Amino acid sequence: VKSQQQIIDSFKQANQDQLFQYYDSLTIDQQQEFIDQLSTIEEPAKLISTVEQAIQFSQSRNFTQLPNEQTASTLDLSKDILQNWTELGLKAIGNGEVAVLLMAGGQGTRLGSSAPKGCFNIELPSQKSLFQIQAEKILKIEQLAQQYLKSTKKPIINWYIMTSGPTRNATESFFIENNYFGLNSHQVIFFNQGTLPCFNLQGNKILLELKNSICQSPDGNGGLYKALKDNGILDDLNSKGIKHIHMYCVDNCLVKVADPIFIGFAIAKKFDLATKVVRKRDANESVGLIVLDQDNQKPCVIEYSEISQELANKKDPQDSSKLFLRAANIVNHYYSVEFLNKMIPKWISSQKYLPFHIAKKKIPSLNLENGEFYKPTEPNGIKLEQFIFDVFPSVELNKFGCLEVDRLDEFSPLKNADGAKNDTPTTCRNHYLERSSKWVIQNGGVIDNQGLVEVDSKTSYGGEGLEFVNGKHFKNGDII
Ligand SMILES: [Mg+2]
Repeated sequence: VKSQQQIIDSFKQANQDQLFQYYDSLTIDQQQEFIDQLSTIEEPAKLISTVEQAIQFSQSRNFTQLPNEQTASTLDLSKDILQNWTELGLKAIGNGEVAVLLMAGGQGTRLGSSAPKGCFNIELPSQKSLFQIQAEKILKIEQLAQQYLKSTKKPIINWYIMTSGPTRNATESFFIENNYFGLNSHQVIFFNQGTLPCFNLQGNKILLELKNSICQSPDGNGGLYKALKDNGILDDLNSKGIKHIHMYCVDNCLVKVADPIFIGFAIAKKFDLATKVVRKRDANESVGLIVLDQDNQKPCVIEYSEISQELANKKDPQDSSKLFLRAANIVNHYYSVEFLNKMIPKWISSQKYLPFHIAKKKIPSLNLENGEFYKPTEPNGIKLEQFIFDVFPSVELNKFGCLEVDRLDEFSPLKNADGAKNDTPTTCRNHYLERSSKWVIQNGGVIDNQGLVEVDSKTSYGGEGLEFVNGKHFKNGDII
């Protein structure tokens, strides 16, 4: 711990004299709170140099399809192979070797909600929040594993939920008020994501939010790795004997939590890291793509921008009807705990694996002239973010896997408030109900009046066990 003077001197030496412009006019308590905040910034001099340089760089690659040996598709695999992977996955779950890391983010502000995003109700007939839907998915897969192994008690899948600092209390309160949706209170473990200072447009100065406080912001989903180390989560995976991790984002209302087929794929192929993708059908779709970087022969994720319209439109040589680069990233990963133990210390210590991504933003803060707070109408600074997928190139190519899945069954994200064309509570609700209805019709059920039904996870995790609906008629809104 450093004293008031040592803290002040370290920021002044790092050319941040503007942070103390009003320091002497503050009360002693205001000063002490400010020093405490500044003390939380790890190696500030190093941070500032990295940012300014990163901003300069932000103002000719060779990409191709991943090698066939590293890919697979649930749309192509035989039912027997899918069942074998499911069994490998249920076996791991049944032996307590599987845990889930959830990136829950912050408030559902963009959706028009002040509550944590996981609390959002897309208005299914059941009115269940995203958190409850995912909690029931976990309970059901624990049940399917128990049945497969014929165990006396159901196995436990620990669910580690990373919240932003501001939503930690409301998130934990929501779970407690609902008695953990039926899960054991000990298997839901909360931990907060870290933050980084916000900077001016050039990236050479940290911004003051108030006369005695700097602007800070969540450090991107790539901040997960450092949060796992610092909050003792990696320690806990080891103490609990966990071997396999399924990681995803709370906003996917269709997510197959702890999917045994995905875990089994990784076990069968002995992968250190794997990812799920869905087919990109329109060369115009705005989504990240998983590709092979031919220059370093490593797997990686590229944004729509980094590809030429030509390559984006290029068709596959072995099937002109499909796009050449069609592996759309749905932020759904597998990691082996052995790989995490080995790589986390490396990843969090260098820009090589987790480079800062820069975002120009309108940041409410002190006006650089008068020193009074204000809400800008044009970008006046930048926010930093690390991306979860930037660690992909560090994996050995033959230890990386990419599983293509069916979008209609596995991915429908909640991103925009109702009114937009895509990714709204309405599209999520309709995709969820259409998936449920499809499952029912596939099993011989019939839905009257052009309606839709909802399938409860306690009845079916992903379409199995619905043989009993054969010949039965359902009404719009029925829950099965
Ligand atoms: Mg393949």
